[PDB]
Amino acid sequence: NAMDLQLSKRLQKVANYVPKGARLLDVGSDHAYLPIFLLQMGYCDFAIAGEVVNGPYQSALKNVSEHGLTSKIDVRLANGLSAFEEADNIDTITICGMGGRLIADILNNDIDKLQHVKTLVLQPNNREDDLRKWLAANDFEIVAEDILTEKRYEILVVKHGHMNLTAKELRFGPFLLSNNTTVFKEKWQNELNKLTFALNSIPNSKMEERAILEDKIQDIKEVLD
Ligand SMILES: [Zn+2]
Repeated sequence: NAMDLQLSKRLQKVANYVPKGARLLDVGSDHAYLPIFLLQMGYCDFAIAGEVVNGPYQSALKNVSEHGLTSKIDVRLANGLSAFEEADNIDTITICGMGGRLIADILNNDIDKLQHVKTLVLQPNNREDDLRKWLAANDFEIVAEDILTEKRYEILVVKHGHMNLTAKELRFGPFLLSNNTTVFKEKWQNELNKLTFALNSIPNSKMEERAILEDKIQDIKEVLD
């Protein structure tokens, strides 16, 4: 079908983790692409594209309409998780293309609303460790992770569950550590390089800034060794 869309790798790898038949909220949906993909293929039952300001809201609305999916995809202008209600019967939430602190904040601000959500697929752009820390502290459990190239992007798949993570697992990812893929090694090899430039750029007097860097460097050296 000519209106079928092909997702970016990043968004495709998120879509691959959305359960069949899901009723999905995509928070700050990227032009509603991901909900359109999932609905046009019949892989989900229903979706909401949640947008925070008028431009993106209008974009998603137009796209859903053009793709002939207005009956199956709601587009809403609402702050974070306010984009859904009990009556919507959402079981899955995706949040992509934002920093890990921001994702954790959106989740924390509306934590009560997650009570009936079964699965989250989260694609942080950075500060992944801060998102992992928030998940661990709030009775969420990571059940799968992926790292992909396109930049490298991490995807975390989450369900309710009590999880304890080590500092290493928080920083590197319990599943990313275990899978230990080439992409993973390349990401951390690159961080090592940057941190090594950073540490040599800072004066010896700045003991605290240097210590922070030394701590990161050693962690990485351990993982890579
Ligand atoms: Zn607990």
